[PDB]
Amino acid sequence: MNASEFRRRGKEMVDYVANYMEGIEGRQVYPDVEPGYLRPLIPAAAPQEPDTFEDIINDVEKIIMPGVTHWHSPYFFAYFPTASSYPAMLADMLCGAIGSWAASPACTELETVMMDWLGKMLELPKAFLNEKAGEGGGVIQGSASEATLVALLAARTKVIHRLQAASPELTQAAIMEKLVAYSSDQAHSSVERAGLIGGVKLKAIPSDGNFAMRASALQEALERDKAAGLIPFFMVATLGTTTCCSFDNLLEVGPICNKEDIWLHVDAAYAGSAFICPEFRHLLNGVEFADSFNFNPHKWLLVNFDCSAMWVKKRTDLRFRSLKMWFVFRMYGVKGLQAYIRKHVQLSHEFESLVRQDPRFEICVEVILGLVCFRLKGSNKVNEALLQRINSAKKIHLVPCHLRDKFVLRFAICSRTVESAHVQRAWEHIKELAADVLRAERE
Amino acid sequence: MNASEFRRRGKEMVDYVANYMEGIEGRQVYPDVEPGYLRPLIPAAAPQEPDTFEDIINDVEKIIMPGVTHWHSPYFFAYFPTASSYPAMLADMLCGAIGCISPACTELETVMMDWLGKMLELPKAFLNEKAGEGGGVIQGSASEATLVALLAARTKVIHRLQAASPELTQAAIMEKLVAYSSDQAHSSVERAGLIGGVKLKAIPSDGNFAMRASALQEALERDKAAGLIPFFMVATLGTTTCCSFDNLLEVGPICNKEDIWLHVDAAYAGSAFICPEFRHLLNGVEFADSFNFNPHKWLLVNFDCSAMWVKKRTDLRRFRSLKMWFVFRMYGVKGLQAYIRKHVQLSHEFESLVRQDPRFEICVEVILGLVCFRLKGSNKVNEALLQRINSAKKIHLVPCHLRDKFVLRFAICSRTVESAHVQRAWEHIKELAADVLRAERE
Ligand SMILES: [Cl-]
Repeated sequence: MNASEFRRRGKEMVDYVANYMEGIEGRQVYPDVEPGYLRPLIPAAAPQEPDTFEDIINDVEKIIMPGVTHWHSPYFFAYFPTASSYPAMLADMLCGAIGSWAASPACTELETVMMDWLGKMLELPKAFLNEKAGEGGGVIQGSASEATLVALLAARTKVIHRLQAASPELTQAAIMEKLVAYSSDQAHSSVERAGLIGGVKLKAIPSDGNFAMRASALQEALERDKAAGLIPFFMVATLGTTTCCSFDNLLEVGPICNKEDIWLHVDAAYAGSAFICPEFRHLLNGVEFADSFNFNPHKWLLVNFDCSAMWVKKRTDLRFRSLKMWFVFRMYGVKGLQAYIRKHVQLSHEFESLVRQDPRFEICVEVILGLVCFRLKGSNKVNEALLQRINSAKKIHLVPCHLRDKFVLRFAICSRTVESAHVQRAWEHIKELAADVLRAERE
Repeated sequence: MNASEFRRRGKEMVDYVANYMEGIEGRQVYPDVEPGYLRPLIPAAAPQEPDTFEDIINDVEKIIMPGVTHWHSPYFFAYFPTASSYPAMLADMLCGAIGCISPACTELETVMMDWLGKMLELPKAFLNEKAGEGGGVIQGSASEATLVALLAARTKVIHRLQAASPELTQAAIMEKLVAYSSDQAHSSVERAGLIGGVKLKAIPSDGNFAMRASALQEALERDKAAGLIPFFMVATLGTTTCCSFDNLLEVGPICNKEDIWLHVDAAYAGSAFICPEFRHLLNGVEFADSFNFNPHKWLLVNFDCSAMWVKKRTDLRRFRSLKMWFVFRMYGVKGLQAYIRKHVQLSHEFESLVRQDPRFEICVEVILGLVCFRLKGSNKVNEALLQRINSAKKIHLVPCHLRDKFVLRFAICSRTVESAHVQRAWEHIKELAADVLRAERE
């Protein structure tokens, strides 16, 4: 088509997309239609002459919508990794219409500047800033896997220069075999991957009761490993674990890493966004010790998933995505972004409130952010049983996890549209099905 | 923001995009801005309260628009890695709203691959409509698709020699594996070889830059006689350098009787086989094991579009199939064929201006959409020309080396290149040519 054809249909699509996102409350979260349903609803060959815009859209409703998940719904109570906000859409449209540094000066320079905005919001210490401070600085990365690996490698080269200056006899090959990296037991798998690819030994540190790495567990490991003749050169401290909202004590672990020449990489994951809010910055005291810091701004700052921000204490050791950041940050503002996260933590506690009040359910981990780790008091069996009925119903979606030897339900409030109305309706549904589940147990 | 806000600014953005696209002739193809122009124009911190959409777009015009390469420009006469049409834009808006990475994903894929298969008049072997084993999938890029092929081949050959000799270890077999491609073949092949950890050898092309039966078999014998093991082989229709075509009918029977996986890469020109005039160049696919090309290049799908069929599926992220569906229904087979033919035509228009002129020469046969031309004389003269051109900033070309000869390429692959753009450009070449000829005299 030509341009002013596109003015019309584009403006129509805006409308279709608007309505979907308004009435999405009514859609069923999981597709209630079976593999193979689609072939016989559509012509076996392409049309010769163009179909109308009018007829295509209707097919979108009638043929496409039934066969789609609709993750964007308030009742999808898990993290939706490819979610996008409205500003992110607006940007996407433009980012598409445009399509190295020398290729795109703006794309590159915007990245550096947005990194600084992000920086300040989180109030990282000043060394981290790209603001021509000439020390530290940050970068966007494809994944939080990339990021962990980058710091790992940087960590490894560093230790080999320092150990080989020490004794010019030792080979790089001899050193590498002794290298050990650490992470909590609730470490993201992206740590294992990193260490695997970087060719070193990865060991878990036992988490404390609240699933935080607590130094005594770290120090022992250190002692056990320095004494078997291994070498510790790197470690991931996770803030906001993906299992639950667990936070590694940075204030105890940091000081140790400094003293033992262990590179400190802080994986804040998703939770990191929450440090734009003062109530949470205390979970981030200790960053002073870290050598790198990485988080995904997608879940709470509404930015494109494509983007994983990472900073470093020294720059020497180390798609048009900055445009969306720019839009989203500009269109919500820090306060809006703040109000956004805050609105979710409050629904998250609201839900916790509901679970405490019922004596058949327990809470497993202190509820700090959006997610609530709960379960039905009794066997893992009972609970496996219960998750099954919820998904079988196709009214809400929940994912589980295991803490220790315990099966857990994760209720996570991340969607842009969620209200306490939905949380209420979600609880009660869970409530009812738990009654039916409970009957069955006794048989 | 909220829904109804999207409504207002969603529409304004529609407009903004229209204008840009309408007034794209006015832009300069490559941004001309100094290192570090942006920062001073952006504030030091994020705003505390929301800015205005008015102020945001204004800043796109002022701050962003000078610092971007305008790839859509009809004057950007190189291959643009993103072909963006208007229906493609519309599916993006919907894929936006129904996040994807669901029975409708997998199924609309299978069906559009059958659609595209039927348009390319592929053997039924490669279609799943018949209920045959053959079927198609959509990949990220050709470089991925080529890798997915190679691996599938390495697996196959491994499971096959180990079936005949259980004492043989994967390790020992890999050491001897050999894959091949034309000496015009896209790097995406060398890269795949490094990841796949097999040896890669190049087959010498002919007068027309085509891989032929003689050279290929020469190579295999050489390498079999070394005790190496051929397993994979890449045939290229529409090469990167000059748009040449490996001889598929010659080469396909060889691979079969040599028990070699035949992957047929047509990344660029694959789209034109939906025209009956060009389908012959795809003859021999019958012999292939996997065929691949990029429609996002020339059929007006958005960039993350790749397509690859295999005869055997058991040999083998985004909602890409909704963008194809949209494009196809909005253009219809006719309209697409038309789009392809228009390019070819202005390609041939440019060819005959250059022949019309006695100071130039054509280097390779002008099959479809790319023209490889040259100022008569020394490479040196020709490097000057591209240096004017590229300096001028009026139009932009990417050259290449065909064997020894320096060659200027001229791609017509833009949604809105018209007959006029081709003449305004050729005038601008001749001007600069006469100059470079004047400096040759001194
Ligand atoms: Cl989180």
